[PDB]
Amino acid sequence: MKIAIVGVSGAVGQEFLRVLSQRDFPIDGLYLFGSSRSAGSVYSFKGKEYVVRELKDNDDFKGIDIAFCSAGGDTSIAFADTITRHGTLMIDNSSAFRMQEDVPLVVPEVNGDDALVHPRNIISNPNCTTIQMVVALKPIEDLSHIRRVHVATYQAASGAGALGMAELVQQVEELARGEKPTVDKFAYQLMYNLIPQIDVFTDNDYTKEEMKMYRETKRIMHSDVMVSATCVRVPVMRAHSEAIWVETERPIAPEEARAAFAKAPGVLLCDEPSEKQYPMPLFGTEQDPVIVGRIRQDLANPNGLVFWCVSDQIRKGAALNAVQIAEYLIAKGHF
Amino acid sequence: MKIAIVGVSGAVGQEFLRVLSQRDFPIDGLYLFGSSRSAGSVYSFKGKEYVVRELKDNDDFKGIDIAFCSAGGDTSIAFADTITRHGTLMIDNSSAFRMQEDVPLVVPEVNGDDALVHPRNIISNPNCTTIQMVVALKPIEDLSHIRRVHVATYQAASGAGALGMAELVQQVEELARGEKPTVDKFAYQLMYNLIPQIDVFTDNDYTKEEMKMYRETKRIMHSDVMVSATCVRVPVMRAHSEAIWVETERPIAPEEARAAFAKAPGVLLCDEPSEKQYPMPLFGTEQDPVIVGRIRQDLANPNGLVFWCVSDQIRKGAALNAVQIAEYLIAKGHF
Ligand SMILES: Nc1ncnc2c1ncn2[C@@H]1O[C@H](COP(=O)(O)O)[C@@H](O)[C@H]1OP(=O)(O)O
Ligand SMILES: Nc1ncnc2c1ncn2[C@@H]1O[C@H](COP(=O)(O)O)[C@@H](O)[C@H]1OP(=O)(O)O
Repeated sequence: MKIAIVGVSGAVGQEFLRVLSQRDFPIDGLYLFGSSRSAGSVYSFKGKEYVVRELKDNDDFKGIDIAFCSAGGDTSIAFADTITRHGTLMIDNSSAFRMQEDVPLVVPEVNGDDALVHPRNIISNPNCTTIQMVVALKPIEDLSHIRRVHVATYQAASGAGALGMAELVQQVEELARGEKPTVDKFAYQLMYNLIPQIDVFTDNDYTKEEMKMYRETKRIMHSDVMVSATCVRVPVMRAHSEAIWVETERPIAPEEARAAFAKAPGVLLCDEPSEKQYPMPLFGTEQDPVIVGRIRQDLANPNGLVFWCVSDQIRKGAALNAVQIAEYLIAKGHF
Repeated sequence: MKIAIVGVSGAVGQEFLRVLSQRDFPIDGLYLFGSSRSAGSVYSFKGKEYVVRELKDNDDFKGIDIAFCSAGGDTSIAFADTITRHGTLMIDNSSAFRMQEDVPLVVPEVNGDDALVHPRNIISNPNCTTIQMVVALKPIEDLSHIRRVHVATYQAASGAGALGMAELVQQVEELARGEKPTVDKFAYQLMYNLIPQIDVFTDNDYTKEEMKMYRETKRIMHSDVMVSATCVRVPVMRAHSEAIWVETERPIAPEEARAAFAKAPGVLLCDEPSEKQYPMPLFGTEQDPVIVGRIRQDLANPNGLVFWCVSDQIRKGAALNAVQIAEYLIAKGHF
């Protein structure tokens, strides 16, 4: 396979290089692309060094089998025709195509078969917090149809890219040094704070991030489920956490949910109250699973189940999910 | 009015001194009590110095009108008869008496009249996170009965006392200097993390903090309301935040809720999405109101309302509520 990474400079682009090597993805040639800013930069991959080329509207994607894109929705909209011009499959981490009926929105553990039909030769990687949630919801859905979800998120600085991570760490330095915290990538100081706004507001006063959890979940799960989210930025480095209440059509006891989670692909059950075993972002960082715990009956609804889950936003919330889409297609002989 | 503070050395006892001064509570005599550890300690109040006495099983409370107590559950059990022996009204910030049906459990904005009837001469100050929630719930309850609540909390380090706040701050420094973080007053590192456990677990796998939000809310609101909480410790100094979903018997639209919050005692409405105005713990610190915003319709339930609120745990969550109970009684002629 000949593989492209479009947008290699940033956090997700760098994770693509790590994941593709950790998972021994079958590569016979690698092509790195960026803006004029990263053109000419050098990266090493599996012993060879590669030079980034500026993404231009040309024929650079002739002969490339898959392009993993982590360059922003503006780039993906502007250059989709270029990337797919010679039959390359574009697996896009951006939000650009997530609502297009002719472009599949795929989490392999949930709806991997949707990946097999791509009229535009584009497949969309879903929103990070949505991937996390539906990996956990799928084994529950298979026990009883999920009608409603309430979710409060606790989203890491990494959701705002590397610059968001850098702002947080510097604020830590300025606070231990009695200095002035610097505020720019976030709307307010993040250290010692919580910002209940992620992305811009929409006309129903939910944010775009909250509406993604509503709209993307329906597509992925092929479901009429209704998700109402409150998305909050928190002073955590790069794993996202979610407090989830699910309402199903019949009651699911914690023991049944536990059994389902323990067998569910992509899930790690971590739920031992008496040993203080529960998912935490500090320990879910740089791990593959969606980590699930604090499972209990919903005191407010006999048909409700409550739990808590954590996932690494750069891995399963982005690069890992995209690589798993490609792996799923390979296993189906798509190439 | 002769006033006692029982447990003056700690964060809550110090806040009693601050609030009582700030609000010009009418005081003719001040009597400070602690363990043998703080006996002999000197505190300044309104330009005079007071010397702490060890709390003993004696007649020290003869002549004292109200005793504000924050000395631990066991201390309140051990010494309630001493404190009330001569008719003193004991307003207790501990958990000890919160479930005793002959001890009122009071948030003045909600059920202030319950404070008028105290056959054991004890009134219990509720749990911090519960006070915050019911101040916001009451204006909604008055429009339509609340059947169910889902609440995710984002609880500050000060919930574990001054030493909890101390650990968070020191960790900030250690992480700044690249040292191993001191982990002691929390179960895991709190900086850059979230700990989805507040207080010990109970038999149904909710923690005692989550079960306080379940049980105390029923008592305060005289209601069959069922509250299901996930309580999470976060690296914030001393204000608590809550993401709340409320289900009522009829639909309450966001603008109806906003109008109710705008006139609700103890509430500050802070909700302008187009101006990025919403409650945040960094800005709710050392303030009196329960700050409410992010009000919107529940996409998962036509009879649901969603919002976000913030309050200072030492002020409205503890000492301010207790002083306000005393103020309520005084306004009703109780003394
Ligand atoms: N016009 C463009 N063409 C290709 N890649 C782009 C373009 N604009 C931005 N990118 C890339 O998108 C990524 C965005 O980073 P993040 O998503 O972490 O915020 C970077 O790798 C950036 O590369 P570059 O360094 O060349 O600007
Ligand atoms: N046996 C006791 N009698 C009176 N006050 C007590 C007793 N044990 C603890 N306290 C007080 O409980 C308060 C609250 O504890 P904290 O806020 O530190 O969690 C402290 O002021 C402490 O006072 P002391 O300093 O004398 O020990």
